[PDB]
Amino acid sequence: GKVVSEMIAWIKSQKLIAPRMKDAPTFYRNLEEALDVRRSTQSLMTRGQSTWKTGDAIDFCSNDLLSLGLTGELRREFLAELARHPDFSLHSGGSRVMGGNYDYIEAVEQEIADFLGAETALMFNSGSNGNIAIYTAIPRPGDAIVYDELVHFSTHTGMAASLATTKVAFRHNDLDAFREAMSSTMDSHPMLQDGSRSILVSVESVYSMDGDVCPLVEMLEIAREICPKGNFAFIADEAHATGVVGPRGVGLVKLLGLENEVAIRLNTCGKALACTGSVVLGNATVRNMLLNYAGSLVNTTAPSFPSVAVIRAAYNLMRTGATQKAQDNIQHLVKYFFESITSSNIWDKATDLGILSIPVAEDYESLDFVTHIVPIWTRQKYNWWLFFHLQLAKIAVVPIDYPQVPKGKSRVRVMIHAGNTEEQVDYLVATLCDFANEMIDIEEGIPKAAQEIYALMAA
Amino acid sequence: VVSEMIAWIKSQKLIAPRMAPTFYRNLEEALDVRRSTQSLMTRGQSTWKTGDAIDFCSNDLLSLGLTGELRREFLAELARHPDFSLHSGGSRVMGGNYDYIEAVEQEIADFLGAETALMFNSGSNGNIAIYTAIPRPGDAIVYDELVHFSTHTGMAASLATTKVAFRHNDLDAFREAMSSTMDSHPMLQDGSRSILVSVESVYSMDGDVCPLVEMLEIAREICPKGNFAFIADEAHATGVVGPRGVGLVKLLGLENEVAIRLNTCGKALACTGSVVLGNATVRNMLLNYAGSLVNTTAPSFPSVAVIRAAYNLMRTGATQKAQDNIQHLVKYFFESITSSNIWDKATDLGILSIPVAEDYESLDFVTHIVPIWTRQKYNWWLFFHLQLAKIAVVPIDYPQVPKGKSRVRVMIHAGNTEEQVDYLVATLCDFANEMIDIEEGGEKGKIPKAAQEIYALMAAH
Ligand SMILES: C=C/C(=N\C=C1\C(COP(=O)(O)O)=CNC(C)=C1O)C(=O)O
Ligand SMILES: C=C/C(=N\C=C1\C(COP(=O)(O)O)=CNC(C)=C1O)C(=O)O
Repeated sequence: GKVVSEMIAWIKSQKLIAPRMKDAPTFYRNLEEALDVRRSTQSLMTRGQSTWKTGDAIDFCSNDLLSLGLTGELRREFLAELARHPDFSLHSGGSRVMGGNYDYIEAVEQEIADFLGAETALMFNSGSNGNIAIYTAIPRPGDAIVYDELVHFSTHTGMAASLATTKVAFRHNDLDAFREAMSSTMDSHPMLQDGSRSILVSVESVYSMDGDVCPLVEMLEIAREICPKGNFAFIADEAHATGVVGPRGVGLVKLLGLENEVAIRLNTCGKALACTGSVVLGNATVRNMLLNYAGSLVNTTAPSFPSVAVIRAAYNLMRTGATQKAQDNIQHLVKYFFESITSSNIWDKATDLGILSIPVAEDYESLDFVTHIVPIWTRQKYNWWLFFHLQLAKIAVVPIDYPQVPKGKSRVRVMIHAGNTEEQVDYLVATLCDFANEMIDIEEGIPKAAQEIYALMAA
Repeated sequence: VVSEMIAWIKSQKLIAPRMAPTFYRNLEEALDVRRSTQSLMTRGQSTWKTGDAIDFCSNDLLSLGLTGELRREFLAELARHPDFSLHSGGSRVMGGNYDYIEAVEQEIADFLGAETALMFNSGSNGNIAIYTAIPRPGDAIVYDELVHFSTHTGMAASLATTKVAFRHNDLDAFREAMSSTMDSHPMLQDGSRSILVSVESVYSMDGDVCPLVEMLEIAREICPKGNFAFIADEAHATGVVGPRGVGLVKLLGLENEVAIRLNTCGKALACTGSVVLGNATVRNMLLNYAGSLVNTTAPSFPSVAVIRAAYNLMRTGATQKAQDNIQHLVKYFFESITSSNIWDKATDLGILSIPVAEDYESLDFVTHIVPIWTRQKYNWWLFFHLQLAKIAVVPIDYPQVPKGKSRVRVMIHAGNTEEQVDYLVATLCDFANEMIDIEEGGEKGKIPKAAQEIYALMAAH
């Protein structure tokens, strides 16, 4: 219904356009050629995945992790906050370092810093812009940056525009690769050996595409061994930790008691906190560096009063414990899914033959917590078939494919939210087991859902 | 005013003497570079917000923030959507699209005469998306040297390997850049790649206006095959320029001649955000190739509702009186200052320079941006003089502008008054006479009175 119409519109958007542009102006011809590159791999994006918003599919795909958007709970606190300031000055006035600073945003920043165990907080209009500010303003000429290969797009962008001339990736979440990257970097830079410059380590506390967790404590001990003079600093992107991990949602750094061991933290508002924005946490030196050397921040308008107030409302709900039941339900639902799927009659065979692969589901019991992110893998030649199967079963997931990941690394990403139900998880597990069975049957002799999409294409 | 100045003074005191782990020591060393030129930024210029100084400083050009007019429409908009879904859901191309934001985009496009619109959280992000998604390999970009920081950043991250600046607002320089770029690229000569031209409608730190009609004629001359596209950054034009605030492009009837336009919400529209305007091909290019957009959360409902409210105020004519009042007040300032007894002498000697005030009468309209120059060695003294007179302005210095090109930026707002302009004119004339007097007295160590007070407070703390 809505699923089929969203899917027909998607199919039509992949039809090549350059053959109809032969007499158009050069400028538009060449843009439609560039769009045709993405169309030619059925990867052109247009209107996204929205069947869940109309209730026509289960939401196993959105970033509304605590369901604070879905329930209106954030909206009600946001409106309460605006009602406590009936004469509020909506407009900031300009740049945060020119006409745009004001008492309310500084007070809200300090509330958040205090709740999260940091000396200061600086507000941005997104997590992406916070990472841009960090890696353009913080690294010094002669510094080196050592980063997990799977840091966010905005970190890669920020590092590429950085003053630091040494940037080293290491294999994702691999402690031996981290040690080798640190060792090799320290040993090849005289200014790092003598301690006149620093190694900046960039990690995510929870990884957007894989759902695993940064071994922060272990990486800190390694950093101290390779850098006896202490000339290093960690930067932790907690986009997918805040609200989900730790008591009252303080995130992974505070949960591990590392708030004084991590120089820079980024906590964003676009996922569990159900709005937009972010704060960068650090001491006054870090904050003043951002205000003076992050060109991106200097040259943009400071947040309006409503944008600050909605962030305060999110933190209000967290700080007062109003989110703890939802945060706990994520844990329950995710483990509920792990137990159900790994207990299915087909789980062993499908994992053996490579038909299904859910790495976060392996050894989840040896974890102090699970995360809301469940990437699900099949054979690379089956990935669209898996998505089509879930889609036609009215389960909304996000397909992950080139250009978001390399060709041949495609998957689907299931997001488990606080407002999901055990019945929905039951339906997800059954639906997954159907797909696994259909493929096991085919290999021992096109799946039905793909047949259906391919029929729509032929139409 | 004094508390702001004291805090500013202390912030310039060198910290590295006390510095400490390597990481923090090197940071405060970098901060000390700014402190040593008394140019560290911290809390900005805010004395006007509490009424302790006149606002000749802020970007609240139509006074929609000051009057509460935007706030009231924004809250009425929210009340008309009592069950609104606050959270977008994710990225605009994944979980974060929804009907309300698509409808508000199209309403803004229709108001501005464009085919389609795409919403961003800022004008900066809009420019980042444009220059990272739109230029193709083999294209050239020809840009005014004074485009915005975000445009410089985006162009550096561009796939275009030819990028050519031209001298600010200079039609001869533009023609030279276009013709030399055409003359050296065979694929521009044969029409198979494009020249992208990047300008601002109204220039943030200079207040002059792009001669857009004249640039389009030159482009058509140099590119007879039509293989060019204009990109107009209208940050300082929406709300202030054109009938009902539609901006410069629409004022000139060039909606179909300028392929890409940026209209931002952080100035006259008194909030935050932007839209990029163009046809569906342009919009699809941003959605697919601007990684900054693909990898960020789509706007919340209130962020879209406050922008809708600002455009609804404009489209219902509720900003036209304020827009006309800016024009009156700026022209009133120009007539007053250029009528001052000391004007001719101060401008001849270079004690005062206000280029936008010369030949203002021959303009079809004026802008709110009034950059005021003195001698470079007096610019902080000028700011001190205004600040102590309880007049708030923004002091502009490197890195915002090149070394040796510092100035102060007055912004005129609909909410200002002729009496406030009178006091500004008088304060500027006092400053001019005092500095003329010092220069003629032959005592090279003599400090003006405002700067004396600042130096006294520095001596204390
Ligand atoms: C675009 C949504 C999204 N990813 C966003 C992240 C950001 C950007 O934050 P925002 O600009 O949206 O505020 C910074 N770091 C990390 C680790 C992220 O996952 C997702 O669907 O996972
Ligand atoms: C933020 C301060 C400000 N200038 C902002 C401009 C931007 C960025 O817009 P935002 O990111 O703030 O939305 C793009 N283009 C132009 C021409 C601008 O003047 C000013 O005080 O001049």
